[PDB]
Amino acid sequence: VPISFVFNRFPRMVRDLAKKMNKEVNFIMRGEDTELDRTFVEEIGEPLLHLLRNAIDHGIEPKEERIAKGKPPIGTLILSARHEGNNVVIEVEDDGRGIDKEKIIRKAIEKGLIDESKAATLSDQEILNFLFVPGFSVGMDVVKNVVESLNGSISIESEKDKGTKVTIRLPLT
Amino acid sequence: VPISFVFNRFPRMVRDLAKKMNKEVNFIMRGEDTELDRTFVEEIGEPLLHLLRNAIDHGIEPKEERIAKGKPPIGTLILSARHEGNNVVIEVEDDGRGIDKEKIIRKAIEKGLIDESKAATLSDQEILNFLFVPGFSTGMDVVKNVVESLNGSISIESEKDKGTKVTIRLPLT
Ligand SMILES: Cn1cnc2c(N)ncnc21
Ligand SMILES: Cn1cnc2c(N)ncnc21
Repeated sequence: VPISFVFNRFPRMVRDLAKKMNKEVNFIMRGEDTELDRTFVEEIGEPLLHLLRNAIDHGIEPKEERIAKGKPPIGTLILSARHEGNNVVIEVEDDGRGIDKEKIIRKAIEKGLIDESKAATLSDQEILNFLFVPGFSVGMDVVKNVVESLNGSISIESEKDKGTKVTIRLPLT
Repeated sequence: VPISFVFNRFPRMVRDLAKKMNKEVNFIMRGEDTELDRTFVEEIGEPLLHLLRNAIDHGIEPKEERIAKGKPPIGTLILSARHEGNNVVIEVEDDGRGIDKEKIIRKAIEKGLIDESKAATLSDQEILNFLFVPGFSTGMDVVKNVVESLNGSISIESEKDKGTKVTIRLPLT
């Protein structure tokens, strides 16, 4: 199945959400012809939608806040799919405000998931992965559960004020 | 004190192990003057020695084998320390045969820790993190327990035929 059967529904939904939330978003899709098992195509839509919503809502900042930060007033949201060996890699990237990793550590300490003493040397991926913990902050836990149900993997990378990339790796078949 | 109180013991240890294991090793130390708290100094030696042993035994290939692979004939082992912010970062890097990630997956499947379907989409760090599972070689768990007792973090990067870099990050408090 080409993944375009899902991707093609997104531009309108993104531009709807952006206008509702008062943001200017250049939405770019790449690799929409990428083919994989239709089971994957069918199930990956709802998780992807959540990731695109996350990016527009929590990631891209309103135009007035972009310009106050000296960023381009228009935000960029990229959804891509590509073959990597016999896997498919789907990426959702924004140039928004990024994930505050210090906030994640503070909340992890607050909720008793970790000791303050350990936090000073925690890895970035270890920190970002708290986002998949169900209480923490469909949610991101459910996105991870769907991916893992498909024998896939998910990762997050982010940098404050620069933006966020979520990568999903699925088997072809 | 300067980490040299630890590092100064290692050229002897490395040359003893290289001689015993019939291996030629170009051993380089950098950052020996990097200072940190006495607690760290007296606890960090044992983990480092384990990582140097690992590099000389399982990493660096015999000279004849390096020549046959078209590598620089003598293997290089670099132990370094530096300040990063309020942290100290210690690296142990070899240009040896690297960790076979396919072998890690085969072992993890054998041990029932993952099925074939989910292994196809593991990232490199997910694969290498099997090494820190207690009893996985039946090793790195022991290094990680000491580092985490010091509130530190450890990470591994490795590629086949290229070599291995183990990094340890310590709070310095
Ligand atoms: C919590 N959160 C989840 N996704 C994001 C994002 N894309 N940008 C900023 N914050 C986010
Ligand atoms: C399992 N294993 C642990 N450390 C190493 C190393 N440095 N090179 C090759 N194999 C290794």
